[PDB]
Amino acid sequence: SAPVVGIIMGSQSDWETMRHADALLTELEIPHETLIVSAFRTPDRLADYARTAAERGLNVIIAGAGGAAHLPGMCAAWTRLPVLGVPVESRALKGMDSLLSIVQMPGGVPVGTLAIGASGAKNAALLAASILALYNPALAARLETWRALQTASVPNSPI
Amino acid sequence: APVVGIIMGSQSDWETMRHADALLTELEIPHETLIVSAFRTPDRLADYARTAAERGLNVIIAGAGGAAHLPGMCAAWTRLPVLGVPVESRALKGMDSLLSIVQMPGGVPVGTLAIGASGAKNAALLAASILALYNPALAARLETWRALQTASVPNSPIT
Amino acid sequence: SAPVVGIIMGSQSDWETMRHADALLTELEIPHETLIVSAFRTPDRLADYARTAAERGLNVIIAGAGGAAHLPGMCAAWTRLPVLGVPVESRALKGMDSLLSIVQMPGGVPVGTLAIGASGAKNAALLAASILALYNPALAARLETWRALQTASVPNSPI
Amino acid sequence: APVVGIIMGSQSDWETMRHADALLTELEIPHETLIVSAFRTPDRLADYARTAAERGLNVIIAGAGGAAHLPGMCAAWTRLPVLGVPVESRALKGMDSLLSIVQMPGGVPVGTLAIGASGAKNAALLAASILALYNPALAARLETWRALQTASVPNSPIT
Amino acid sequence: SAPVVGIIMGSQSDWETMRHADALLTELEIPHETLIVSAFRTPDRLADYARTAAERGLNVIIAGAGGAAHLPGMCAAWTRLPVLGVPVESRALKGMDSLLSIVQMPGGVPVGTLAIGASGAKNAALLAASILALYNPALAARLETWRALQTASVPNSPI
Amino acid sequence: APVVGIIMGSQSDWETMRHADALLTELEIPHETLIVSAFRTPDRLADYARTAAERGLNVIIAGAGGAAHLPGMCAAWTRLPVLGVPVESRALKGMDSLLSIVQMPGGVPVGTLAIGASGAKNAALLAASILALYNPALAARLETWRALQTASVPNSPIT
Amino acid sequence: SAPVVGIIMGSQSDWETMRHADALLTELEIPHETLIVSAFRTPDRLADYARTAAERGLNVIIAGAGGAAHLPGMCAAWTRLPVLGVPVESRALKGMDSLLSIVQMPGGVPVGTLAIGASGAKNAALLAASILALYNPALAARLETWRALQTASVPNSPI
Amino acid sequence: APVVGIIMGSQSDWETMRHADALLTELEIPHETLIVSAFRTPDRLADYARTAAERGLNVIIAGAGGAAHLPGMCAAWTRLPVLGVPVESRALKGMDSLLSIVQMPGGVPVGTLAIGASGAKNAALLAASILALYNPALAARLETWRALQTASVPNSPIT
Repeated sequence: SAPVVGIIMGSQSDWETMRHADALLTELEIPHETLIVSAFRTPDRLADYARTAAERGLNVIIAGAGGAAHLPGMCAAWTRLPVLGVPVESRALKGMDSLLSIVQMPGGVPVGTLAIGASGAKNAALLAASILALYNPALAARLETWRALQTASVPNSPI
Repeated sequence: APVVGIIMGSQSDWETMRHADALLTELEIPHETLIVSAFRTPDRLADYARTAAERGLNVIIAGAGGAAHLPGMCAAWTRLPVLGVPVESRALKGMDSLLSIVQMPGGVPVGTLAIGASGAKNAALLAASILALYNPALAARLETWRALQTASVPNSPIT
Repeated sequence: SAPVVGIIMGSQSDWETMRHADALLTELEIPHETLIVSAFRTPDRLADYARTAAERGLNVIIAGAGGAAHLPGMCAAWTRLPVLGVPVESRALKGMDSLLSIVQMPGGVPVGTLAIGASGAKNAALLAASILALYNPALAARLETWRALQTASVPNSPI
Repeated sequence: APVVGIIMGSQSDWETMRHADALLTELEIPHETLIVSAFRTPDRLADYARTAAERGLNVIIAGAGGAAHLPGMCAAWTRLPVLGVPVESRALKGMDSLLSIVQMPGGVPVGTLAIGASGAKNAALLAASILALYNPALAARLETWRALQTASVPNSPIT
Repeated sequence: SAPVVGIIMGSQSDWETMRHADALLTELEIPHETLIVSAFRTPDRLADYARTAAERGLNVIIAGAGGAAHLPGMCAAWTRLPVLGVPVESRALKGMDSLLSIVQMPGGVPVGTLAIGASGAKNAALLAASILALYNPALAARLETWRALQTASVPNSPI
Repeated sequence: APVVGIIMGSQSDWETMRHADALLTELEIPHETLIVSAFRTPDRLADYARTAAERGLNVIIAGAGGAAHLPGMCAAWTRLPVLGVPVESRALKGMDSLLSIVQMPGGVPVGTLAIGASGAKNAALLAASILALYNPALAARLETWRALQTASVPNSPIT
Repeated sequence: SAPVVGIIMGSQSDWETMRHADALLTELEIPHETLIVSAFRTPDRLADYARTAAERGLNVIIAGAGGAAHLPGMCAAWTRLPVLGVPVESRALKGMDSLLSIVQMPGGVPVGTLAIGASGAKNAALLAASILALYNPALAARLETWRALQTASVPNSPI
Repeated sequence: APVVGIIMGSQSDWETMRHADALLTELEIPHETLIVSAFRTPDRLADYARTAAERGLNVIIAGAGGAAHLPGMCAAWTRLPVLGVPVESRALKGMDSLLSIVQMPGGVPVGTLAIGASGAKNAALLAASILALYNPALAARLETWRALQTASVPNSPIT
C-alpha cells in the first residue's frame, strides 16, 4: 500500500521518459509514488523530500532530469537511501550533459546511473526491483518471471 | 560469508577497485574479490554470475576499462543488482569504459558509478546503502559514516 | 548450401541496419544465416551460438548491436573464428557508444569493426566476402566483379 | 564587509579558485572565501545561499569539478547573480565540470567561465565589472586594469 | 526609457533563440535594445557598438551566436561592461562549437556563458536582471516575484 | 613467403605496430613489415596495395595516426581484407585516428581494431584467425594460444 | 574559359553540400569544373585528377567528402596546388568524423579546411576566390564588392 | 618586403607558430611575425588586418588556442586569404581551438590546419603553395621540397 520506491523527475518534460519507470514498477506490483521535484526551481521541496524519504518508508529513489541534471546527486546528498539516476535526453547534447552531470559523482555520495533515455528509466525501475527483491520473496519471484519472460521472448530471427 | 562480490577484468583494475574493497571492509561488510575476464574467461563469468544468488551474494560490483563488458554480461546472468565501475582507460580516459557500461538497453540494468577511484568507492557505498535496507546494524554504521563525512568538511580553504 | 557466414544482431530494431549485410551476402551468393541473439537478454543463446559456430561450419561471424554493444565482443570471446562488428546507430549518442563498446577490445580477443550504421553493415559483409575469397576462387571472381562494377559505376559529374 | 563570496567544493579546488581570490584583492574588492560541498554539506549550502543577499553579498563565485552542482544549487537558493568556475577534472579534463555547470535549464542562471585558472580569474573580473556598475571608484580601477592589460601586450614574440 | 541592456545576435537565424531573452526582459520591464551584429560580417559595427555601449548608458550586454561564435568574446574585448554569452544551437555540432567558442575565454576578458539554446537565452536575461537588481530596488522586487512564481508554479505530479 | 603485410605511415608508428609483428612471429605467420606513407608516398601505396594479392599476401594490417588514410586507401586498391590500427595521436588521443579509419562508407571495408597497442596485437590475431580458416596447422596453434590465454587468467587480484 | 578551380566531391550525396561552392564560384565568374571523384571507389581517377591538375591549368582544388573523408588529403598528396577541404555532414556523427579526417593532416601535406556543411562549401569557394584575387585584379574587385555587399546587407534588427 | 604575416595571440603560442616561421624561411618566403591579441588588443588586430593588403601581404597565418577568435576576426577585416592554426590547449587538447577556428559561418573563410605543430608547418606550406601560383622561382623550390619529402620516406621501420 505505502510506497517503497519514489520516482522523482525535474519537470513534466521528463515524463515522456520517466513514465517507463512508472510502468515497470506497476507491472511488478511495486507500490510507489511519482512526483515532479526540481533541484533548481524547487530546492527546498527536494531537501524536504530527500531528507524525509527514509522516515516515510521509502527504500529506493529513482530520479531523472536533463541538461545540468543535479536532481539525482542532490537527492543522494540528503538521503542515506540508494539513489538511482536517469539521464534524460536533452535537445542539444542528447543527454551527454545529463549523463556526466549524474554519473560523475565524487566519492562519498553515490548515484547508481542508468542509460540515457527510456532504456535508463526502465532499467532504474528494474534495478530498484532487484534491490527490493533481496528482502521480498514474493517480488523476487515476480522479478525472476519477468527476466525469464524477457529471455524466452527474444525472437530467433528478424522479421 | 560474503554478501558482496567485487570482480574486475584484470590485475590492472585493482589499483581502482581496491577502493571498493577498502570501503566495504571499513563498513564491516563481508565480501569476496576476484578477477573475472568477460573476454578471456567468459565461462568463468557465466558460472560466477549464475551462481551468485545461491552462494549468498546480494550485490555485485564489477569494474572494467575500455570496451568494458564485464558489468553488463554479469548482470545478464544474475537477478541480483549489479553495480558498474568504469576503470579509466589510457587513450580515451574512461569515456569508452563509461559508455560501454552505462548504456545498457532496457531489460538488464547496471547501476553505473563515476570513472575511476571515486566510482569504486561509491559502488561500495551504494552497495552498503542497499544492504542497510535490511540490516539495522549496518544502517547505523552507514548513518554514522555519512554524518562524519558531512561534519568533517572544512569551512574555509587553507589559503 | 550450408551457411559459411553467420549474421547475428541484438534485436529486431537492428534489422533496419543489418539487412544491408544480409543483402550483400545474398548478392555475392554467399550461403549464410541471419539471426537475433542478445548478449544481455539471451546470454546462453550467445554462448552456445559462438561456441559451436566453427563446428557448424561457419567461417565468419558478423555481429551488430547498439548502445552498450557487447554482442560482437562476447561472441569473439567464445569463438576462434574472425568476428566482425557493426555499431548500430543509437538514438541519443548516434552510435558513438556502440562504436566504442565494440572497437575498444583489449588485446587478446579481437573484433574487426566497421562504420556506424548501414555502411558498416554493408562493409562487414564485403569484408567477410574478402576473407572467404582467399580460399574460394569462384567467389573471389564474383567479388572482383563487384568491386570493378562499384568503381566503374561512379558518375563523373553530379546531377 | 564582503560583497563577493567565493565558494568551492573542496580544498583541492583552491589551486584553481585562488586566482579569483587574488584578482578581487588586486582590484580591492572585499570578499570571503569558503569551502561548501553541495554533496557533503547540502544544508550548509542552502543556508549560505539563502542568506547571502541579507549578509550584504552582491555576487557569488562558485567553483567545483566533475559532477559540479555547487554553482547551480547555490543559484537555486539566492536571487543574486552566481558565476560558475568549472574546475578541471582528472579523467574528463573539466568537460564534465563544464557541462554540469553551464547547461542550466531556463529559470536559474549560472554565468559560466572557462575551465580552470582562466575561468577563476575571469569570474573575478566579471564580478568586478558587475560591481563597477554602481561603484565609480572600482569602475576606475577596472578601467585602469583593462587599459594596462591592453598596453602590456608585446608586439612580437621572443623568437 | 533608455535601454540598460543590449541584446545582440549574429544573425536573423539566431532570433528564434534570442527572442527568449527579449521576452524575459520585457516581462520584467527592463528597457533594452535588440539588434543584429555580426562579429565577422560587420566587425566595425561590433567595435563601435561595444566601444560605445557604456557611454550610451548600457549596463549589461547579452550576445548570442552559433558555430565559431566570436560575437560575445569580441564584444567583451571592447567594453568594460559585463558581457553574457548565449551559445546558439548549430546544425551539425548542436552548439558544442558555439559553447566552446564562447566559454573558453582566456584570463583577462570574461564572458559569462549560459546554456546552449533557448534556456541559455532566457537565463542570460535573468542573469542580466539579477545584476541590475543589485542597484534597482523596484526591479529587485519584480525579480523576487518572478523567482517566487517559478518555484510555486512547479506541479507536484506529472500529467 | 609473406602472407601478411604490415604497413605503417612512419617510424613513429612502429612503437605501436611492433606488437602486430611480434604476435605474427609468435604464431609462426610469415610476414613483411614496411613503412608506406599515404600522403608522402601515395604512388608507393598504390603500387603496394595493387600488387599485394599477386605477391601472395592474404591480409594487410595498416596502422596510422591523426588523419589516418593509410588503411582506407590501401583497401581501395586491393581486393584483400585490410585491417586498420588507429595509432594514438598526441592531442586527440587517437580519436581522430579511429574515426578516420573506421568510418569508411559502403563499398570499401577496413576491419578496425582498438586505438594503440591492443589494436595492433588484435589486428595480428584477427589476421591469424582469418588465415587459420584454411591452414589446419595454424588453426591448431591459434586454438592453443587462445586456450592458454584463458587458462592464464588469475582467479584473484594481488591485493 | 578554361577552369582555374576544380570542385571534386566523394559522391552525388555530397552535391547538396558542394553545390554551394559551385554557386559561389559562378557568382564571382570564376571558371571551374565540378566533378565526382571517390578516394576509395575510384582511387586511380583521383590519382590521375590530382597529378594532372596543375598541368591542366587548375590553380585551386576544393574537395568535399563525408565520414572517413580522405578525398581532400589524398588529392593534396598528388598535387602541389593548394587544396581546400569541405567536411560533409555525416548521418551519425554529424561531420565530426569528416572534420577530423580532413583537418588533422600531419606536417608535409596540407589541406585548408573549412566548416562542416554548406557554410564550409561556400567558404571554400570564397577562400579559393581570395587566392585567385592575389593575381587577378578584375576578380579582386568583384570579391571586394561581394564582401562589401555582405557587410552592408546585414540587417540592424531582427524581424 | 613581407608577403606573409604570421600572427599569434601570445608568446605561449610561439612554441607552436615557430614551425610556420621556420618553414617560410626554408622556402625563402619573406614574412613578418607578430603577437596580436584579438581580446587584449582588438584595435591592433583591426588595424593589422585592415591594412595587410595595402602593406603588401598576400597571406596571413593566424594561430591561437582555447576560444581562438584571432583567425576569424582577422579574416573579417581583410580580403586576403587567412589560414588558421589551432594551438593545443591544456584541458581540451585543442578541440576548443579547432572548433572556434574552423566553424566559420558562410561569408568569412579561414583555411584551418591541424591542431599543433603539424598545423603550423602546414599553414606555411599552404601559404607557399598559394604564392607559388604566381611565383615561378618559389614554385620550383616548393616542387623540390615536396619531391624531397617523398623521396626521403624510409621503406621499412627500424625494428
